[PDB]
Amino acid sequence: FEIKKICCIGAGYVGGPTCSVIAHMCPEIRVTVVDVNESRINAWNSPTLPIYEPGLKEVVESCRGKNLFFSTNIDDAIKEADLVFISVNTPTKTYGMGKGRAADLKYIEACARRIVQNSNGYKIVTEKSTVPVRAAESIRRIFDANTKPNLNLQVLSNPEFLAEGTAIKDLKNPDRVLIGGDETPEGQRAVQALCAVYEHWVPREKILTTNTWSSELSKLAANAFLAQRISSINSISALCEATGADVEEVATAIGMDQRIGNKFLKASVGFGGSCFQKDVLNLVYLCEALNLPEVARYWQQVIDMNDYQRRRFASRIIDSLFNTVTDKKIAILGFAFKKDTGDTRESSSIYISKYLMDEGAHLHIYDPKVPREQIVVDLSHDQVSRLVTISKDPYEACDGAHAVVICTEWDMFKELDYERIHKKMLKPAFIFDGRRVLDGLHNELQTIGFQIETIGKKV
Amino acid sequence: FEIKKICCIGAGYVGGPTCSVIAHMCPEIRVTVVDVNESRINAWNSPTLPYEPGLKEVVESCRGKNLFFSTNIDDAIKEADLVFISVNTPTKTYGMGKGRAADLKYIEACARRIVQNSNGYKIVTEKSTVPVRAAESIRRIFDANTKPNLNLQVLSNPEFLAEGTAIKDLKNPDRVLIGGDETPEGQRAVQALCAVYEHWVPREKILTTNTWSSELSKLAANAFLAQRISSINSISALCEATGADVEEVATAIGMDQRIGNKFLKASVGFGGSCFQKDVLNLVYLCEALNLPEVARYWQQVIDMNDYQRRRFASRIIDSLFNTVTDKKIAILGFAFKKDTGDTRESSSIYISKYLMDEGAHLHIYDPKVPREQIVVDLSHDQVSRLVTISDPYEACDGAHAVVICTEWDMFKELDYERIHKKMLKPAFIFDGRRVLDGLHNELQTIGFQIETIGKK
Amino acid sequence: MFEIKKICCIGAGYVGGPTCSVIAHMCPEIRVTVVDVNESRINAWNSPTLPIYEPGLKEVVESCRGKNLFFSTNIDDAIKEADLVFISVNTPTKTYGMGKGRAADLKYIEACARRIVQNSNGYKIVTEKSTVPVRAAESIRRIFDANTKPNLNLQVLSNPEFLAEGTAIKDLKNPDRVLIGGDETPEGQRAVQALCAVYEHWVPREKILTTNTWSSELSKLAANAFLAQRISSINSISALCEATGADVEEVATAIGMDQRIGNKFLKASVGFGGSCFQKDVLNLVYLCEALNLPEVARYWQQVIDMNDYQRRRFASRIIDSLFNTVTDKKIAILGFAFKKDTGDTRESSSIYISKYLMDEGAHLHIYDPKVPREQIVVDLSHDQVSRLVTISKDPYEACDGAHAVVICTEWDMFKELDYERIHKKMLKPAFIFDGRRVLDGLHNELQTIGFQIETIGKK
Ligand SMILES: NC(=O)C1=CN([C@@H]2O[C@H](COP(=O)(O)OP(=O)(O)OC[C@H]3O[C@@H](n4cnc5c(N)ncnc54)[C@H](O)[C@@H]3O)[C@@H](O)[C@H]2O)C=CC1
Ligand SMILES: NC(=O)C1=CN([C@@H]2O[C@H](COP(=O)(O)OP(=O)(O)OC[C@H]3O[C@@H](n4cnc5c(N)ncnc54)[C@H](O)[C@@H]3O)[C@@H](O)[C@H]2O)C=CC1
Ligand SMILES: NC(=O)C1=CN([C@@H]2O[C@H](COP(=O)(O)OP(=O)(O)OC[C@H]3O[C@@H](n4cnc5c(N)ncnc54)[C@H](O)[C@@H]3O)[C@@H](O)[C@H]2O)C=CC1
Ligand SMILES: O=c1ccn([C@@H]2O[C@H](COP(=O)(O)OP(=O)(O)O[C@H]3O[C@H](CO)[C@@H](O)[C@H](O)[C@H]3O)[C@@H](O)[C@H]2O)c(=O)[nH]1
Ligand SMILES: O=c1ccn([C@@H]2O[C@H](COP(=O)(O)OP(=O)(O)O[C@H]3O[C@H](CO)[C@@H](O)[C@H](O)[C@H]3O)[C@@H](O)[C@H]2O)c(=O)[nH]1
Ligand SMILES: O=c1ccn([C@@H]2O[C@H](COP(=O)(O)OP(=O)(O)O[C@H]3O[C@H](CO)[C@@H](O)[C@H](O)[C@H]3O)[C@@H](O)[C@H]2O)c(=O)[nH]1
Repeated sequence: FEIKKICCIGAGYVGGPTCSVIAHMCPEIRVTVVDVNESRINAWNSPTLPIYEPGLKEVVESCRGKNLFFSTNIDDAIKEADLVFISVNTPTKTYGMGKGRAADLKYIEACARRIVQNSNGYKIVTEKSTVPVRAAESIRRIFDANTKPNLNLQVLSNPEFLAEGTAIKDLKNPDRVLIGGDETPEGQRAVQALCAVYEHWVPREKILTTNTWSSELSKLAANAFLAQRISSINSISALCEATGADVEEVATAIGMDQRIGNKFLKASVGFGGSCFQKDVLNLVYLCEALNLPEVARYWQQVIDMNDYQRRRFASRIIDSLFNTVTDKKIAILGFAFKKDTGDTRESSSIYISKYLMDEGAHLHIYDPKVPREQIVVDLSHDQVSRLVTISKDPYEACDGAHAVVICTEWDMFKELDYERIHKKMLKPAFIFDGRRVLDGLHNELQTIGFQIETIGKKV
Repeated sequence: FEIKKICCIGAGYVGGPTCSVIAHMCPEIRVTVVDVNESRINAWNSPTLPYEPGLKEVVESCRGKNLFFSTNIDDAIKEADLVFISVNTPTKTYGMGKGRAADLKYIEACARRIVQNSNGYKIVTEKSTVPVRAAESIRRIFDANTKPNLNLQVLSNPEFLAEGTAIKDLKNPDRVLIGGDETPEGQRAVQALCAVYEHWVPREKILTTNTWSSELSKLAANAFLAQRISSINSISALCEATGADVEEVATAIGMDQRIGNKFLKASVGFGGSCFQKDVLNLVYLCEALNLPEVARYWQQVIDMNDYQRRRFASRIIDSLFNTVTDKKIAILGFAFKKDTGDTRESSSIYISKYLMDEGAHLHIYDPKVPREQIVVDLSHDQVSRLVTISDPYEACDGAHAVVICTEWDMFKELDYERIHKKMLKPAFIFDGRRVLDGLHNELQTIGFQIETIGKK
Repeated sequence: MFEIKKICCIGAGYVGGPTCSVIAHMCPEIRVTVVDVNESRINAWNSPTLPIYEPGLKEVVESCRGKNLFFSTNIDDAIKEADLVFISVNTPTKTYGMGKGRAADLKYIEACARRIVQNSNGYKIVTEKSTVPVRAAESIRRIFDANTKPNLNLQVLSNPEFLAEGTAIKDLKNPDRVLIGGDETPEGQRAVQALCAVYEHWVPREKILTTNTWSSELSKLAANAFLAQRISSINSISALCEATGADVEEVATAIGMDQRIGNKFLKASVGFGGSCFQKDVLNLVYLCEALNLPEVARYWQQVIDMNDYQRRRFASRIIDSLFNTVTDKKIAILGFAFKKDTGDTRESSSIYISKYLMDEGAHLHIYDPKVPREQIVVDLSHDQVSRLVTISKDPYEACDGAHAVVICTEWDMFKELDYERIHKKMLKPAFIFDGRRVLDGLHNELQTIGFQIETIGKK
């Protein structure tokens, strides 16, 4: 048995790129990506994709209309498929039991029930969404309770490890592929059918197979470790400001230890993105349920450090602006949660902006990729109409500003003409570098007259 | 300025090896290692050194030519261009900061002795692990005791070697770290120390920083390393509650090249002279700098390590029917890591103290640890009523449980068939090191009950 | 159709002695051998002076001993000949190690199980009468299974005890119920039925309850927690009565006439004592933590905390009433046993009140009609005792030259003392602190005599 038609439920940052890459690497597999969101599906069927990922357009364009399809017809795409990926979102619950902590599984469950509603025959159902440990067992129980003659649904776990902004490079050359399934003959056979898909472009030695729960736990563990490295160096950065040390020199010296490695040691105003906080919290919430309070409070520190790193930076801005930013114009340079994406989910720029808005600052926000309307949405819930301007270029944001706040490490911000900017800022003029992108320009900036501050450098 | 005469105060683990390697690599540089203890200096000149692989060869290669070991501290200081400070910096066992803060009295003593014995220009390098900003204290002592023409430059040059691999780590280090003042005088001194290391270390691997970055990098490095162990150990507790295997999880985690695959081996808890001592110093320092969030962040590295030992001990007590009073328990393994006989902060000590408090009879075996050092570490007797020091088979004669606390290879190749028949039943085995992976089926078969970190 | 004809009891204490004595009295055709490692205790059992005081015990022992009742230090031989083996050893709270001050010490239980298996052949029934933590029985099962011998068949039963000290013989001869726990295996029921038939000589079958091992162990812990809680509840009301001018005895009557509440165990006191109530609530508390029920743990913890408050409160009232100082003041303590009709002092409130007053430097003269002097000394020792503690031969010697009379145990004789005689020889002003309400109805006479009388639950 061999997978020949693939259906993917969820046309988001995971569903689209992963399916686009599968189609591009397996010309003989038909890959259909489906979603309830019609405007998102329409945009996938357009010259202007709904997300910005470098090289995604070229991949999509190569296979769309041939063996890659984007549709709102969820039902037909399930009936046709040999393999169904579940790739819907799993946000933190904002309500009820576990509000602010537990994963929200309602989209997952709606998938599982639409799958068993539309399925006949043999299908492999593969949970790619990041879910709590034992969640695949939930899907298995829904299927077993709703069996039909000749219906044989197998459940696999297949966690996704791409990072946004490098999704295509990550999907074409993954560090590893992880697949969990039962230890039964049917489970192993289903695992092997999914292996065969990835083996069109990924070496077998890079494909890890385990059971379902080990698989789900590895995904959470991996994200928490990555988040921990950032929070660890961000904590070091606070120690650096207090002692005269420099966090970049410390990160360099530590990273040269091969047992530690040199990746993910770039101090910042705080990690953003849709999954780091929600996945650590999911891990914390699970610990509570399993009577592991010590494990819960150990990983909670990764989130508390990150919140402290953000609130620290907002206070510096206010405290350096003579402890009042009411009615002062402040340029926010960079709103995406990192560079090379238009995605703002949990971006540190949202939290810095809201802290400054609470003080009555007039924000002018520039980002080269994030859409105008998404910034308004993120800073909503008006305060926005009175205090927030979206700028079309960095110079208009800095025009008449008291302070320039770099929140996203876009390459272009290093190259700006800061003499032009200084000339038209109010005096004294501040730059708060939340990303360490202006290292090496500090002396030049100082001569120009800016008071420049950055994470992990004593003032 | 060219460093041609080197003196090093402290002929300990850090002191001699580093200086022996320097002399071996730098043939025309005079290297004199001096120390308070004469008995130790005589052992450094004797056939038996006070052991690291390859060290005996490097010592005898150049001792007497450009490498000397004298008890004559003051003359070594007097004509040396470079003075290494490599003295022990124990934790304070008293006073403010008790048990956490570093005790700088041996460094202070070195600073005052250096300034008394020095004229002209000398570079003074702190190799010891010190709290950040310690170099400021050394400079203060120097500036307060100035005399004409005296010019002492203070650098930081922390060491990173691991015990057991010192010569490999020193002939081929991942990096050499040198911090000094970001002043013209400071850069003179830094370049002179670099030029030393450049005789065998590529310039690419010689990182230079300001003094405080160099001090902090040493602490922060040990803390990241220990944070990794605590992180996987915390994961190992989850693997037990969820039916995952910490070995498979760790393989999956470690294949992310941004995480790396090193220091992900779950254990009963990290020992060694420095991981706990240096995270604790880091924490103490944060408290003093009014960074409580940072402090409680790094405290979790120790709290998790403490919890991993405590919960291992509870597992033993709870599996043995909730009481180990007057039960014989074998401790196989007392050193903090395999293939050495060093016990500092070893996990066995804590596991053994947890079981002595219950009144269990511990029979301890270790192939490399002296039996006088085990006694000392379980003391301050209650030791004599509960602790007899065994070969491993007699440590397991009539025991209820075998507890493996150090990953000795010899523990894999034992005759657990024989051991099981001469143990009380039910016979238990508690593997705190995952050294019995792959043999579990047999053990269950032998009738043994086996429990390990991160499984079941 | 299997008959128990020889019975061994391991542990000749306040449970083993009485229970087997009534067994021998009510079943003349069964031989009951009581054993213990304590040689002075067993010899006391073989004397005209028994090691404990229970009303009616001397009659029952002497009417059976050397007939079918026996006491011996020969532990091994009693086991080999025995069809039924009781384990009645002590399960004190651990004073060391993990769970110090909370968890039950099982060292003596295990030693019994291992001595039994080393001395057993053929068929025997092993019954756990000691109060053990839930699932303790299972542990005995697994020591028996791991040390099997060619024709062994040790069945394991739970059979908690509900006698109260002071009324043990009445309670053993007319128990409200008998509780037996055993396996649902075929021979599980056969072994339960065997032990039933022993009790059915004198207990009606309707009063014998049969369940499984772990429900029976839990029923015993829960029973003591409910009883202790009634005492703590009325004691807390006693504090409210003092503050509001109500009488706790009147309020207890009003409460207790509700038949859903019942009128037993509503006698307010200085505080509950005895070897089992505190150690068993704590055992329940320690079990909740391990089972991840911190809410249940802190609910039952209140029973203990309220008891400790009642005692502290009582001592503080003595000290406050004596002009806030009792250093060098002679104070009479009447009643040292933990309740009346026993010589037993285990966890007696008299110990705690005495230690509170010794901490103040008071000089105490203690009288108790049954507690032997040596025992009092041990209870107060760890001298401070040589300087501060006198053990009196009669109550008037205790009261001679005293500032205060503190009644801690409800012996009937304290109502009958000659308080006029006592008052003439006390230092003035003279106080009585009635921690048992035994002097109710004497308050007016006592006042006219000139005493300042204070009691629990009255303003
Ligand atoms: N964003 C990232 O970089 C990665 C995220 N993940 C995980 O992958 C999952 C998906 O994440 P994203 O793509 O970022 O989310 P997203 O919100 O961008 O996209 C999920 C899509 O699912 C659709 N959807 C939800 N319920 C549906 C239903 N019942 N039927 C059909 N469509 C439905 C939504 O309309 C949405 O377009 C999450 O579990 C996330 O934690 C894992 C790796 C990478
Ligand atoms: N043990 C390790 O793996 C490493 C330790 N370090 C740091 O290096 C330092 C040295 O540690 P070790 O070499 O293990 O200790 P050690 O105790 O073996 O060596 C210290 C030596 O200095 C001598 N000494 C102490 N005070 C003296 C004084 N006032 N005058 C003259 N000699 C004096 C001692 O007698 C001894 O010979 C510590 O701060 C440690 O944290 C850094 C890297 C690795
Ligand atoms: N005392 C009471 O009012 C009640 C107590 N219980 C429970 O009954 C049990 C016994 O209580 P008590 O009789 O008051 O205690 P106890 O301390 O007066 O009697 C236990 C006896 O067992 C002996 N013993 C200890 N280890 C032994 C061993 N290995 N072999 C033989 N004998 C050994 C002790 O020396 C002692 O004489 C406890 O679990 C208690 O909680 C249950 C109901 C009533
Ligand atoms: O050294 C660093 C690295 C990252 N960040 C920040 O950390 C966040 C996370 O970035 P990154 O991990 O690169 O992007 P994500 O898109 O969130 O990818 C993460 O989250 C995905 C969703 O689960 C995982 O699949 C990926 O492996 C994991 O890298 C961003 O705000 C970054 O700016 C830093 O501040 N310093
Ligand atoms: O995956 C792992 C790796 C190590 N350990 C334990 O962690 C401890 C540390 O081992 P190791 O790092 O080899 O010991 P040290 O000799 O103390 O070396 C550390 O301490 C030195 C003193 O500061 C530093 O120079 C080194 O870089 C640092 O590795 C030992 O008890 C190990 O058993 C684990 O439990 N799991
Ligand atoms: O209304 C009351 C009843 C009792 N007490 C005190 O509470 C303690 C316990 O007394 P009691 O329950 O009569 O005696 P125990 O010997 O502790 O008997 C209890 O503990 C035994 C051991 O578990 C159980 O078998 C019994 O059922 C249970 O009553 C004593 O200090 C009493 O003076 C009061 O203060 N007020």
